Amino acid sequence: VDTCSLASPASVCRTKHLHLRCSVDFTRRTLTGTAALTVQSQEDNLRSLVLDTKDLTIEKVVINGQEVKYALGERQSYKGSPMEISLPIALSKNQEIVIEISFETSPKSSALQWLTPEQTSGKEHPYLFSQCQAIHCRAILPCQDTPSVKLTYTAEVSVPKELVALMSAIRDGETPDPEDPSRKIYKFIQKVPIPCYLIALVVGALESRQIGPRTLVWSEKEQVEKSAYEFSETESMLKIAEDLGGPYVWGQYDLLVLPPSFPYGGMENPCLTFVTPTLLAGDKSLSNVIAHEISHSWTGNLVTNKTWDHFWLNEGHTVYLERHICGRLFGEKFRHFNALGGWGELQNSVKTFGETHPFTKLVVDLTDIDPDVAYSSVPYEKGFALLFYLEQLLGGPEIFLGFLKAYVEKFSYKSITTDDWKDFLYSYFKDKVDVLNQVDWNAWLYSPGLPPIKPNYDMTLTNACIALSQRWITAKEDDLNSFNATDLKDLSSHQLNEFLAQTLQRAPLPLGHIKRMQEVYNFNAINNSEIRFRWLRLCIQSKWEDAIPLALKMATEQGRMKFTRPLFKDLAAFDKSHDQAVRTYQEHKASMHPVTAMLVGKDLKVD
Ligand SMILES: CC(C)C[C@H](NC(=O)[C@@H](O)[C@H](N)Cc1ccccc1)C(=O)O
Ligand SMILES: Fc1ccc2[nH]ccc2c1
Ligand SMILES: [Yb+3]
Ligand SMILES: [Yb+3]
Ligand SMILES: [Yb+3]
Ligand SMILES: [Zn+2]
Repeated sequence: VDTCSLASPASVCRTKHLHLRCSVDFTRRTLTGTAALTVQSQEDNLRSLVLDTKDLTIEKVVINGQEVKYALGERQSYKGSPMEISLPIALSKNQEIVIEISFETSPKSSALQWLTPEQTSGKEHPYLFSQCQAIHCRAILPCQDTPSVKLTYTAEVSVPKELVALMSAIRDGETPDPEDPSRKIYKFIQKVPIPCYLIALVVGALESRQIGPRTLVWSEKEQVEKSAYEFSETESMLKIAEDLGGPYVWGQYDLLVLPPSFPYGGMENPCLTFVTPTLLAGDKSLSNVIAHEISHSWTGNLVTNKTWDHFWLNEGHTVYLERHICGRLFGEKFRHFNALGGWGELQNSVKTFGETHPFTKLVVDLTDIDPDVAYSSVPYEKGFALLFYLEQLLGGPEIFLGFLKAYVEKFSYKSITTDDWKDFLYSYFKDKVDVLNQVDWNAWLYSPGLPPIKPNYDMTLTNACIALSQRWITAKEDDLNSFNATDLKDLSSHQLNEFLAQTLQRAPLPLGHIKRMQEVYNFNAINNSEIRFRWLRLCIQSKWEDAIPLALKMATEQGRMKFTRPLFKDLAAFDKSHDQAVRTYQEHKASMHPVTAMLVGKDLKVD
């Protein structure tokens, strides 16, 4: 039972297919069109069904070529409004009908961001992109908005002719729009069943460049070159993921680089991963994001969480595979470094929420909770730490990967729960159940706070970071002299980043120390977004006025939530920048991604 959806559940009826015909209108910021749902009943004598919608204008509903009765219930907050459709003929178990719904979206659709030409790189054309995870697909089209249901889809999308549409599907040709030659129709087929949260659309002045046998990179013209370089390891990453998870079943693996307001680092949309332009460090150092989204092609897009309570199944297994790809690519010691980093993110989230907070549970009860509000690292890193702890318990990586590969074959095309997962883990390791019964399942799966056990981590690459961070924290004024640019001589970008994360955990440091840090390390010059983000944070919590404009600038010139939210929060907690933070939010709010807008608003205690 999915408590984030208002639709009839999978035990009642199941959508098999969506055919979407729609037109994008930049002048009105609406999508207008029809969604044809092929719906299979799961019960005897079914006479009505319920769909999720949110800020949708329904014009009519047609079955067998006749307008039919339907109604929108009362809005229930972030869930939207349930649509009740009256079937003209009762259906028997397993019967299929096609239900064609005529709809239009609101400009305020929580799924969409409409960009003005000034908000893009080229400056001549507007741009639109979607983000359906978790429950925003209902703000684009009426659907059973729950991952407990999987459907194939095809779409035809009319856009101004000088623009391009792409979707989470195989692109299947373009032509002039016969209803209006100022426009093109682009067509798309997704032949592999998916949860609706993987539906995705972009429309904009895009070009593509080929970067491997089954990958094109797409973005505005002025990002293409740098993007092809930055993501050049992509094919080699697919080769390792195939080896780990089994065949890649989706045809194409493309990348779309979005404008800087894209709320996430990456979003694993089938055939077309979306990434933030803040990944473009110049040196491929941030590619673990591509490896993570690649991994979802098995864990997440094949095997899917039945409800969002079980999100950890999605993210935990994926981070587990991301870290393996990275370990194959760069060595096992690098996997251990990144894993220990992750536990560090875990300590931070739990500290922030508080150790008894319900959102620190691996499995969460989402009734009444907006998933955008509950989102944190907890399901990623607590989930990852569970799998890493099981790996050490059951005899190392190669053994645990045999389970991962078998778990994917097993649940491919399905949606599963935490108990579905646990059960198969007991079945697969039947010769080791005695070891499995020493795991504190109730603590790991259902208790708040840090996990009860911390796995074993190689420290090789981590030591230099902890050591340099300890020198700075224990330094007094008379020790500042002895820091030099040569302290950084042997640290990769990743270790510089880990150095700052260590140091930020003990923030604030004295203002003197920070000034000296900039003097000898020149962190202000570093354009790597992870590093600059933590270095700006450390600056603002240590109350260094000069960092105020640098922080405001980063928080607004890009909008990846990971960076934008804690930058605004920090700035607001600093008395000197409090007013400017609140003012800047209010000045930028209207042209922000609507989900980012809402969360930053909450965080700042505004409106
Ligand atoms: C390496 C990963 C941790 C990168 C991470 N991206 C992800 O986790 C994606 O796979 C997630 N699917 C992003 C997401 C989750 C929930 C709701 C909306 C969007 C991100 O930072 O965006
Ligand atoms: F959107 C989501 C989904 C699953 C989750 N599990 C813990 C937080 C959380 C947020
Ligand atoms: Yb075709
Ligand atoms: Yb069992
Ligand atoms: Yb001293
Ligand atoms: Zn993910």
